[PDB]
Amino acid sequence: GAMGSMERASLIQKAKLAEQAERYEDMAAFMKGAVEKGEELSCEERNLLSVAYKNVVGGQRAAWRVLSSIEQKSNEEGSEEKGPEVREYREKVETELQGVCDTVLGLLDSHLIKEAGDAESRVFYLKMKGDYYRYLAEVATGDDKKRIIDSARSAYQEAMDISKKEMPPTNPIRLGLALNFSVFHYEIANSPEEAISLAKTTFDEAMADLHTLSEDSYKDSTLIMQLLRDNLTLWT
Amino acid sequence: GAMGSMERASLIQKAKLAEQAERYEDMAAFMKGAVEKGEELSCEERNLLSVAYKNVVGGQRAAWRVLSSIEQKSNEEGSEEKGPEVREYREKVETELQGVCDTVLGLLDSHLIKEAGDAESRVFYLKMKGDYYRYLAEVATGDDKKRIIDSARSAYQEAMDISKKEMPPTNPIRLGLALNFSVFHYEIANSPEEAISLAKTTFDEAMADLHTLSEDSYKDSTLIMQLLRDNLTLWT
Repeated sequence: GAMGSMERASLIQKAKLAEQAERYEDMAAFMKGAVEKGEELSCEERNLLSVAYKNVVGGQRAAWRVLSSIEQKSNEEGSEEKGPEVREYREKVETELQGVCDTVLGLLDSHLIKEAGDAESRVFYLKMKGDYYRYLAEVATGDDKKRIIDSARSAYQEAMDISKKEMPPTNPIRLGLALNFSVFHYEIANSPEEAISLAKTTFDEAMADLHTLSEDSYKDSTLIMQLLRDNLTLWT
Repeated sequence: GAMGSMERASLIQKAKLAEQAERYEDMAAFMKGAVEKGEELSCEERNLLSVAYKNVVGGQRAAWRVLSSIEQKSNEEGSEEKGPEVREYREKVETELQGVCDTVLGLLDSHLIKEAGDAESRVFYLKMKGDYYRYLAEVATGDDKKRIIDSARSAYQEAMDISKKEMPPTNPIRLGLALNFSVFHYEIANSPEEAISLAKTTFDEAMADLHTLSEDSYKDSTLIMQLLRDNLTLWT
């Protein structure tokens, strides 16, 4: 790996610089190098890893949606034949997106998840596993689409089971997991009622636990609760 | 070149798709491939080339400025020694920026400028040559900084000489050239009075020619005139 000669601490320092410079591909490469040093990641380091790849894949997803929309309009009755270029370029972006997802899933499998014993780390990584399988599902169309969907579901479900046993209902990781699993239900699994039920129950159980929190924790939790509420407003 | 097997028309089509998807690195690679087919570029194609590279280098410049600011704060009295990482990463971004500038300058030299005979194409490419030498000057610190600055100045000056002979004072290419040369004077050449004089004269001569224009051309010209006015307001 091109980061193999750089100190772990230097990779983390440069990931933070890359974030400040909005250089998310660099940020992700630095964090991949840091993971590949083989040591577990601190909470701060896990968040750097997630921010970097979420930004990279987010740009790819947005581009893929633009191109997929153009491609779909091209196959509508009365559209002129423009040749293979739209499909080819959509496929190019798709393959790059899949490659990033495979890279993240590879880091999680080798060996972040298996060494993660604390609830906060294990839930974080299993949520990430669900997210990156979800991104693969968004572009899947062939035989394996059902298996990709089931992989996302299984990762999210294991994360949910741990989070419900080991974390309070206001914990921001637990809340973000529930948010993303509800989006999985709505957008991927064709289960809008499950999505709505999960978002509602998560919101209500968090609301009931806010009284236990400091001002700063209250701010953190209510921010994510508002995202649950925003989705409920859109979906109902 | 990786684009050598793709049809010219397909490269242009994909450049337009990449623009819609905000995939500017892809856009630039497609347009580089199109240039390397060896045919002259139409007005639309020249603008695709410029948009692509301006976006790529613009992101690099913004990142370089963030990192350079952090590096300068690190060398201020009482700042802790953080090691070589800030300098290293600033240098990495700088080298990538220089590489993009060298790529654009290489396309202009081989062989866009020498085949450009019409004023609109020749001025466009010489303005680009000035711009990319200007971006190199922004990061230059060694022996060649004076020579880089003079290369930018010479390209802009040749473009100005042609534009004044061959184009009306409201022509948007002429206006954008004057805008950028005035920025060169202010930011690069330590000549704020020259910058102000150029922006003022350009604005006033365009104003006097607006009466000759259609509604659509008037909109195009006045948009750039407002940019000249914005700089004058900042500089005076």
